[PDB]
Amino acid sequence: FRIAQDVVARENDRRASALKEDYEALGANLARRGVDIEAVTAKVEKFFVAVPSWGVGTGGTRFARFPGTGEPRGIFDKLDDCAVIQQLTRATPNVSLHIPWDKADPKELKARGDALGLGFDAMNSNTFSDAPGQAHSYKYGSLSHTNAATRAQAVEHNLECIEIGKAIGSKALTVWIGDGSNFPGQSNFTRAFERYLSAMAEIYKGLPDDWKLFSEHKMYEPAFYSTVVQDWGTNYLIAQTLGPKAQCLVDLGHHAPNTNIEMIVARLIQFGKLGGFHFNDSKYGDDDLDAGAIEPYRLFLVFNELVDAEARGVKGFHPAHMIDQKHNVTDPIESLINSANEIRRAYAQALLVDRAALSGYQEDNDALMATETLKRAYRTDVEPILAEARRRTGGAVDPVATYRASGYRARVAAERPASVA
Amino acid sequence: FRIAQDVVARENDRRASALKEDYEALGANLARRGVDIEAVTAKVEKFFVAVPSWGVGTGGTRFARFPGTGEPRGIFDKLDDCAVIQQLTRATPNVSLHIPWDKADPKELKARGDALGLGFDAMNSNTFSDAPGQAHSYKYGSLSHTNAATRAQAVEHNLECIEIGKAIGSKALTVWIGDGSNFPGQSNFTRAFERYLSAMAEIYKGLPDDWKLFSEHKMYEPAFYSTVVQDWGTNYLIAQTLGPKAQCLVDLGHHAPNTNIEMIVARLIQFGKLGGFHFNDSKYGDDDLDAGAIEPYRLFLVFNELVDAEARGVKGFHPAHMIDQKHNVTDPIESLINSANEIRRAYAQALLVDRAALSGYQEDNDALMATETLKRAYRTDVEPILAEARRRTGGAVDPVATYRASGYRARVAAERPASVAGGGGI
Amino acid sequence: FRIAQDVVARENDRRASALKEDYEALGANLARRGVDIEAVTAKVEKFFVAVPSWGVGTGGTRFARFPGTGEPRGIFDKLDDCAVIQQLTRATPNVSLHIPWDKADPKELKARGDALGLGFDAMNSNTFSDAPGQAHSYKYGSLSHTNAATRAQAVEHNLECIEIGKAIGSKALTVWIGDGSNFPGQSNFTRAFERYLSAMAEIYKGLPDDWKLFSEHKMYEPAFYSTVVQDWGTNYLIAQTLGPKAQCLVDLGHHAPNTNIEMIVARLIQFGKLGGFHFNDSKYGDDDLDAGAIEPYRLFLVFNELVDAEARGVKGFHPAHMIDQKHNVTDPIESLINSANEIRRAYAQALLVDRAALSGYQEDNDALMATETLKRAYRTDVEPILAEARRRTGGAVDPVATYRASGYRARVAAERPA
Amino acid sequence: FRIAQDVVARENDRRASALKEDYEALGANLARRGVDIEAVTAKVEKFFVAVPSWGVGTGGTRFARFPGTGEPRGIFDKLDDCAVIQQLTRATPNVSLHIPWDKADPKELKARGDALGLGFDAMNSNTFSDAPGQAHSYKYGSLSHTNAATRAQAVEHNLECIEIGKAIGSKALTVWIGDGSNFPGQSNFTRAFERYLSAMAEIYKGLPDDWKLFSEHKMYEPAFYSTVVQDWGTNYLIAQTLGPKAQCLVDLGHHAPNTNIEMIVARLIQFGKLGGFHFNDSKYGDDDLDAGAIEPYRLFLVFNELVDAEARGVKGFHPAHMIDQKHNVTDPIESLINSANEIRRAYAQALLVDRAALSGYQEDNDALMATETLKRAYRTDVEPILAEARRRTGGAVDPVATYRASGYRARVAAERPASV
Ligand SMILES: O=C(CO)[C@H](O)[C@H](O)[C@H](O)CO
Ligand SMILES: O=C(CO)[C@H](O)[C@H](O)[C@H](O)CO
Ligand SMILES: O=C(CO)[C@H](O)[C@H](O)[C@H](O)CO
Ligand SMILES: O=C(CO)[C@H](O)[C@H](O)[C@H](O)CO
Ligand SMILES: [Mn+2]
Ligand SMILES: [Mn+2]
Ligand SMILES: [Mn+2]
Ligand SMILES: [Mn+2]
Ligand SMILES: [Mn+2]
Ligand SMILES: [Mn+2]
Ligand SMILES: [Mn+2]
Ligand SMILES: [Mn+2]
Repeated sequence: FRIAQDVVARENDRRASALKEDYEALGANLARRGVDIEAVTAKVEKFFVAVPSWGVGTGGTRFARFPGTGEPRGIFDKLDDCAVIQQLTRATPNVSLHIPWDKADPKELKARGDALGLGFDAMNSNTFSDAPGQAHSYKYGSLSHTNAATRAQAVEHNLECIEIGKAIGSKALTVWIGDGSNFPGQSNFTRAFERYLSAMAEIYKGLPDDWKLFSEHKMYEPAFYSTVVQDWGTNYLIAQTLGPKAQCLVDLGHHAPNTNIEMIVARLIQFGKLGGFHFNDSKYGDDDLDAGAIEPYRLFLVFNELVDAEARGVKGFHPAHMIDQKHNVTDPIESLINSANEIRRAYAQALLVDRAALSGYQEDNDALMATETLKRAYRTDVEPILAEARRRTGGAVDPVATYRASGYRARVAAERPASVA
Repeated sequence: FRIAQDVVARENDRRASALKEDYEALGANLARRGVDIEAVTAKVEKFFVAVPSWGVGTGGTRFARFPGTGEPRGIFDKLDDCAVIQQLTRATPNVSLHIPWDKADPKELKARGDALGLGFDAMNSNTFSDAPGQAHSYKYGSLSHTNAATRAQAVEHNLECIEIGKAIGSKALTVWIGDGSNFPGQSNFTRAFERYLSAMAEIYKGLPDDWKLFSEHKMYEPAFYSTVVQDWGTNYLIAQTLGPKAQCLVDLGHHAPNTNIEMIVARLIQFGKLGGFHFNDSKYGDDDLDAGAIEPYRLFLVFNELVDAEARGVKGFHPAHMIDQKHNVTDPIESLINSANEIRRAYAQALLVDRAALSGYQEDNDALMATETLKRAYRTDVEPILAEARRRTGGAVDPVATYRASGYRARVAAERPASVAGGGGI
Repeated sequence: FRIAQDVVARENDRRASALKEDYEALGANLARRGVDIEAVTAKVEKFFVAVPSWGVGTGGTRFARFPGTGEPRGIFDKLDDCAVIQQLTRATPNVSLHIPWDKADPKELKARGDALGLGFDAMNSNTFSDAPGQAHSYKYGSLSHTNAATRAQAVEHNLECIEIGKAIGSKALTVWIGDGSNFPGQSNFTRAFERYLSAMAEIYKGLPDDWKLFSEHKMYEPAFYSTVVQDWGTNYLIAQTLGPKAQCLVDLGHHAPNTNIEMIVARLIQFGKLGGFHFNDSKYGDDDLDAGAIEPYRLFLVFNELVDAEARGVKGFHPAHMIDQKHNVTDPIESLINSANEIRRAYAQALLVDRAALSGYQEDNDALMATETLKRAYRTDVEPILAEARRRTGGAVDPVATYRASGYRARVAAERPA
Repeated sequence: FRIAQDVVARENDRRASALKEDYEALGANLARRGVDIEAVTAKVEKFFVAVPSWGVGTGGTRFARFPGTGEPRGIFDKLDDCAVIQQLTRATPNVSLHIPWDKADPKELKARGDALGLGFDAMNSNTFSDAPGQAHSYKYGSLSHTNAATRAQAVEHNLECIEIGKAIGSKALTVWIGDGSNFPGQSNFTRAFERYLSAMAEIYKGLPDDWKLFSEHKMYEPAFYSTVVQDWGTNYLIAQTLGPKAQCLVDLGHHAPNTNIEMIVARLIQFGKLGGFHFNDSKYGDDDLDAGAIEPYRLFLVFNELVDAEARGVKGFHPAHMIDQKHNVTDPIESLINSANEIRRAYAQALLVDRAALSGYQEDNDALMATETLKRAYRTDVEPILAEARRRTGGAVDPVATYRASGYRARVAAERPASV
């Protein structure tokens, strides 16, 4: 136990009275609305979202990085920190690894994971930066590079990621690359995309029978004029071209200003290509902020589409849920804790939507009552449900408060050497 | 001839000397660059783009409409005005009709067109507004409306557009609808799209063997929260689902801020679904401004993708080019003239790109020289080519100047009723 | 009483038990948080926002207008419909008039208002469209038009709006114009702005000393290349140049994509030029949608700045609140009702913010707890407070439910055949 | 000379015949339009834009940095490379320094600049990153940080930048900070701005009589929710509050999507607060791409406002021009060369605008001819003018071509060891 059980117990007991009052009051309100609070809590306690290993350490911008104390030394330290998030929120049992950042003996990774009660989600390849000893640089691209030898090198890297994933329990590979151009004319749009498709076809051939291959689109950054996998349209073309094992991953902050993201989610689901999500929030670009910290309603609307899929009886729909955030001005552990909480919050609210009533309002084109039906769910403070879900599963009623009371950050700050070069 | 031939001749002779000097200088410059100016002019002379019948009348916004003098009374006046654009620019031989706005006897329409030297491009259906005597309102949608009878009415309307088109020589139907929602929850995104696909399938069944069905995406307006055919991704799904006769139409001002539109064009070409274009310019939303008046380089970049495809000869590839603009503060005829000119300008510059050099710089990842290779073409003032193309094909060296010298606007102002200012409405 | 009192009473009694349960539950929760629910309800009951006369009728786009049944046929019908919004929500006692759309005998307008329990907020001038008999067209502008006679005509129109307002109790003039250009070069940015400033100075000269002059910025539409009063920066320059009675009006949907609007609010307050607001919501452009229907948190953050101004001790700050929306696919009355409700919702939530705790986290740079402090207020379902506030002041526990139960729309549909 | 004169001469001679033909042809075309090409060349040769010391090295993103060969390490190597840009384009005689990146003995810096034929433009302070041994971190801000000692440290740093500038010939200090918040509530907008204004007032007090203080606004990045100096509105409030020595700096890529930037320029000019520019191009955010590589017309429209201000003799008009770009996938020197070229290109085209005709069309509300009047100027290929201006003043007819023929990159690659 990364966090002493007596601390979790003490903090839960300190807040037990208030939780009881709030949960029971909410339960009565929901009952009057025809909703069984117990049914909602039972589903919420089962909702999981993968934590990014790269989000456990402090992030930075192209301008600067301002590390905090106790920054993780490597993947093992990162797993230890992820274990804290899982213990307290009980919503993050799986971790997303990024290669080569987290490269290590697969057996050892698996051993540490099992010891901490953690599993592993989709693997993430990295051909948007150069590792030492590469025969070819990814400066001008990777899977879509004009040089065949460079593309082959990128393909082999992705295959290595699959090998590592197979050994640790992963069942998918997420491919996000920076491939694109910064100047008009620099790249032939079609040829670059064709090169990418050929390279991905090779990676696809290396997928086990029960694995999925996720391609992640992004409008811009690092490329500032054009990006090969720039949007969901191109992403759909990728998934459809590659095969049934290939699907699309939607990262919330990767869309053009004002884009209706929840519709994109609906479209991909309709055509069976919604592989998963990379949750985060943003206001300007790919800000990678704590989920729901900027636009909580949008997060709810995305989950409204996810829950509607279940309501429409979509078969074989098991999208992967993952947090993809960077924490530049907060304790990464605290931000991941509250972000996972916010994701469960939006999910819980989506479960509250009276879809029988909503369907009627949609049929009759009663736009006002239709939107009010979504709002009645969204306006509901489901914090008591999230807190109770944590209580019953060994978590903390107030995760961040318990984390702070444990003195964990100071502890690891004394065990981990800060970077000096 | 809408414009007296002696006026066209007089205004051309007045500018012939300067044109000769500019054309010969550009010719020498292009020769030093290994380019034969005659080959470029020959292609420019053959580049055509359709003009919208609804574009020759003054447009407006939801706040007001400020009509000018000599506004067209109906489709016959509109065709007469479009004839001026074609006579002077020689780049707009075909007109795009919108139903029911341009409803009229098909035989009479065909007759006026043939007499004016105009043909007809894609028909445009209208299920984004209610017409008098209409049984079902399109307030909450049309092809994707929840009410079966309303969807059926919309389908029948589109089939009627096909029938009118068949009678006048049209070979395509462009479908743009406002269908969408203004509030979260109002529409079920998936069910609405399913209804749309089913309705379009019925329209597709009524398409002649040599016809095309174009669906046009738009991010927003009139719907302000969600739109059924919101972007090119959804548009691709539509075209792929319907069949080989269904393709996507790209309207420049219908994309999210900062979208790389030229890439969308390339992607659609790659997958054989680029049906055509709706040219215009914009800075904020679907502004429908004169093509190239705001971002001329973007227009060139779009044409760079078109010419690349036209270069490696993607056989059969014949996208339907059309101007889709609204003119709220200028003489519509003058704006359409200069807009058509700007479209030919971008095309001409794209033709100047050294494709071999560009390919070399792309393969070598010489980003700077690759971009400079495009700029060397774009920086070239091709006006002499555009002017000479017009001069030798019956047009005017300086179209707007000749239009003004003819006094055409004052002429039609005296032949048509005066207009009154009003509220919103296109 | 547009809505029968027995209907209001009936529908309130039907929901009285549930409200009592929810209100008491919330009261207990707030007490544990050191907040007295009664103090919040008292303030919510006094928060008012003006309703736009041009918003009670169905709106439309440049593509089409789809009227519903019982459409108001003029300003008098519009006042009758506005009376319904006020009676049920008790949050919209004042109506904003637009001239010449609402031209009618000022004396009669006032008489109708008094009879309906409605007052009048800021007057709105219209030099973005042409009226019959107008000597000069506003096609190429109004207050900033290159033609002196056209500018003078626009100034005179604004002065006429002031005279109408003085007769009905209005104390402010809001000026929003479409002036701008659709093409580079069409206008000389500086000269057009100089003309605008000179014309506005003439309006200011004729502004009563008990009135305020509000200028409203807008990034684009109807002008699609440049707009004279395009943003808050230009707006500030205008207000500062004209004088102390001139201030800036912030319409939520009039900003560039991703703009931090709440910061603009804070800036104008700091420099004493925040005249008021035009509430609405949007996702793409100036969509004019129901307030809070798209981005409810943003609305809360705007109110967080308004409440902080009070907490900071800002003096002489009494911004004019107005709803500026168009309703194209809903019953205008229902939309205005729920929009007024949403505005009070955001206000109530802003009042729940623990200012002392927030200040502490801000000074200590505890970003996570600072943001969580705002969320603790925002996540609170204040509907019971809004409902009780309405019940206590003569309104309805569930406004739209009561509205539908009354059959008012069907009633006016029958009274206003089309 | 960084580039051998015989190479410059040789590469000019091999392109002289074509230039002669193009310049004479453009001269005739302009003559038919009532314009004296020599008059345009005279103005173009006097247009200068400062090159950023931090621009000659290869840039990167938060994801990675892919250095090229012969990367300049330190201000001395950087000045050597900036010297090449000036020698070949003759449009960048001054360099913008950034402290502490370019820290070096002032006397030595000035001596090096003088020897290379380079001057120094506005100094740039850096309180958006932490330097080793720093007592207080700028993680949560600098000039507007909540902690007094931190603000004091930031103020002192800026005063140090002024001292360095005074020693080398600079006459201005540009202040761009990342100060802001990533979460609603994290900062109190007003209090943060008050702190910023008070701190800047202290910096203002340290300005020599003939110095200017430039504040640079930016919508976002590094702050992703709010930024203290977020737009030109706040920037204007800053300048007006601080005093006559304080003006606003407009960086093209620092505005919200679809913003009409040229109007912002016009507004600042009208109120005498246009301190200067940071030229670059962009398509999505603050991309820092080569000027004019994405939207050349927008660049021309900005220059149209600059030339109009001059035409009407606007009082107090004298903006400082600077390039602020990052080069991630090109040779930095080549990009700066062509960027400086694009800036002079837009300027030259703006000079071609028939101001009398334009004024007439504006007064008569002839929108179509007004816009065509701008287009007639913009459509003109002024490359011959730019090239001839360079040829007559010691520069290269085709700068990048001469640069590549010189083998300069390979030369410094041999003199400067790469990481690998
Ligand atoms: O979102 C992404 C890049 O912006 C990808 O998912 C990356 O792999 C991830 O963020 C780590 O950099
Ligand atoms: O672009 C469109 C609507 O914005 C469609 O093409 C219309 O049919 C056309 O613009 C006429 O309104
Ligand atoms: O917002 C506005 C125009 O976009 C102004 O407030 C108008 O006067 C109002 O909306 C009525 O059109
Ligand atoms: O533009 C800026 C930051 O985005 C400032 O001018 C910086 O000081 C400059 O770019 C160096 O990073
Ligand atoms: Mn991601
Ligand atoms: Mn990302
Ligand atoms: Mn169109
Ligand atoms: Mn359109
Ligand atoms: Mn408004
Ligand atoms: Mn508005
Ligand atoms: Mn800058
Ligand atoms: Mn910058």
